[PDB]
Amino acid sequence: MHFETTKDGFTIAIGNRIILSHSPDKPAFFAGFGEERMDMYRGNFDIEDYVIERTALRHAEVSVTLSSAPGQAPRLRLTLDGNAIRLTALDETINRLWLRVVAETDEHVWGGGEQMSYFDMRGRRFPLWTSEPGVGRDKTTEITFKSDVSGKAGGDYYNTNYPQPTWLSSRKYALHVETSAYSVFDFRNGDFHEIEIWAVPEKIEFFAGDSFADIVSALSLHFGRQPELPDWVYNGAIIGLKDGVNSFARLEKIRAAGTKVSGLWCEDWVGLRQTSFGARLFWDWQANDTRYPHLRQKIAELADQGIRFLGYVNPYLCVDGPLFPVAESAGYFATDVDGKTALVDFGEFDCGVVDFTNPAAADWFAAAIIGKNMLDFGLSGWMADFGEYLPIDIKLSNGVDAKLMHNAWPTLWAEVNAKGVESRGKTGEALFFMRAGFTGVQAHCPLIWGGDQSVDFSRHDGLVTVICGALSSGLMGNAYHHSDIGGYTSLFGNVRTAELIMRWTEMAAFTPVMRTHEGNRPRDNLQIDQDETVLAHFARMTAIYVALAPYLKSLSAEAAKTGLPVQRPLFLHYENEPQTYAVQDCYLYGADMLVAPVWKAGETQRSLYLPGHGEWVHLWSGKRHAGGRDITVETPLGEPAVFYRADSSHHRLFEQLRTI
Ligand SMILES: O=S(=O)(O)C[C@H]1CNC[C@@H](O)[C@@H]1O
Ligand SMILES: [K+]
Repeated sequence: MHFETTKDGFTIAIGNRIILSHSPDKPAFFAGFGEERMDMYRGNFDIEDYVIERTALRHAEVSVTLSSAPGQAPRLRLTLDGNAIRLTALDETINRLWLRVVAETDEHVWGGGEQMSYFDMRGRRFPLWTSEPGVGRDKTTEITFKSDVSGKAGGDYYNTNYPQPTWLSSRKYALHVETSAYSVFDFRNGDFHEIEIWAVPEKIEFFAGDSFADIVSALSLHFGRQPELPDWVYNGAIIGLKDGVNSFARLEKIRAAGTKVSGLWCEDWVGLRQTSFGARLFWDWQANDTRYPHLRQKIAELADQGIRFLGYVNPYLCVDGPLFPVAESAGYFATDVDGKTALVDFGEFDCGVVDFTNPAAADWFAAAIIGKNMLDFGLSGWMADFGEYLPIDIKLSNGVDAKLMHNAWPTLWAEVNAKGVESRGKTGEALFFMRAGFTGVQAHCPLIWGGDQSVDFSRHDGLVTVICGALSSGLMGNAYHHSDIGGYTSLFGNVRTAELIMRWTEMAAFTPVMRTHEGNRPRDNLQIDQDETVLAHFARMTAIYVALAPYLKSLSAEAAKTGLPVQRPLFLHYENEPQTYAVQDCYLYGADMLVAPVWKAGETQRSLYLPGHGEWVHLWSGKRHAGGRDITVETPLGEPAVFYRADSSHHRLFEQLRTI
């Protein structure tokens, strides 16, 4: 950065780009004090602040100290240090800070973690607090209304399992706030962005470069990159079943249709806790002999067939399981204000929270559960779930306020998984996937999944939200994203259709990982093995995925070398084309393919903007289309709107896909 004096105050810039501007009349910082309410109900948060003070820091003295007015005691010190602005609270009573960053009227801003509704965040406000993302997520839909009424569970456009206080600006810089406190990105004003933080962050860090790609590279180096995808993934789809021993018979039927399979993922490897409300799992992280009486043998048999086995784990322990008394005896649970084990309500059962701030507890979970019970048992991967349910009234062994540990949790959890994996020498071979995140998850977690979508084509909780989650999380340095094929949440009569499964499968073939899921109510929802048309369509798309493996491998190698995500926004490679900047329902699958998933029912065609000044080749027909215009193509089931660059080095490969 470059600091510079002006008539009335100062500016801070990154090269050509003014970032902060301060004068008494147009101050950069405001400081104050609030009393928040943050009530948790089954991982949903009802958050409302009561602001008692918000006071402009109008007087700057030059390292810069800031006070409310001349002759008042300084409240904030700002120190420029390389690409960082370091902040020190001089008034210990501040628990609210607002920072204005200079903005241009037509500027776009992206990132914010994994955003599910809006990719370009301009014009709206985005609180950053990990939680349940919501069912429906749109106060105008009946699903959302019903979820709010029954369980405070509808959420809204800004809720996410993985927030992050980082943005990329169309002005060619990125900004990162180093804090785990609650924060908000307010992009509602034309002339400035405003950051609200419920703390004085240690620093704000900046990244700039001459391309957006270069900035994403630099961000990915800052947060940490992922290993390349393991070879075994490229064998096909990961088939999600939760049907006990019957899972194997159903897998055989799936394989008999020609489906290419890399793995069998059985989240019920620990037992099902079937309830009147849903087919839940038994949260005790060891193989269940009642549900899978020969599981060790079955894993070995599948391995001989070239199919891996994957499970399920989360960082909580159910009160009625055998691991709970072990963890409690050792003092490894978060505690309540009286020093007893704090129990969290997950609906049909209560759990303890393994306290990862206690190094012994974190080591125990990595060694006993990830190491012995999972990896040594023969798992090649798993869903590494949750991370969002830390309540703010719980006590942690490190003595740090739960208001600050809440957002840190997903990263601590990712690190426990990564340490277990590394302890067995399996980094880059074991594949675990997380839905929750925060700053730093990038370094530990090798694969994101989009969490729970409704089983529908809705705008704010259906298929299309996955694309937004992939694009946003990709710019934040998570190179690999995928989703549950066919979505997850079935409530209030909302159930899958054949069409939904097929469209979702079409997208998933052009992402790093194809994975199915029977969902929360398996017997109420269509599954890939239960309709012959769906199953044949699925098998065909898995053959397309396998044929594409050499190209996906090259993208994984690129991700390791340069940090660029596999699924990229159009603007990353077409910077001079304004119409690419807000597009969030299409992506570049590497530089050489363009994917425009169908995300509504009953569509026989798809319209999209084709970028560039060359030619794109339609994957299924071989017909050529000129870049630089809107086009419409036929998209019958099995033929998603996918194109490849005419000049691609992988053209011989892409030509073959037409034939399969
Ligand atoms: O029903 S359970 O809560 O036990 C398991 C679910 C948890 N969230 C993610 C889903 O994919 C799981 O099926
Ligand atoms: K959701």
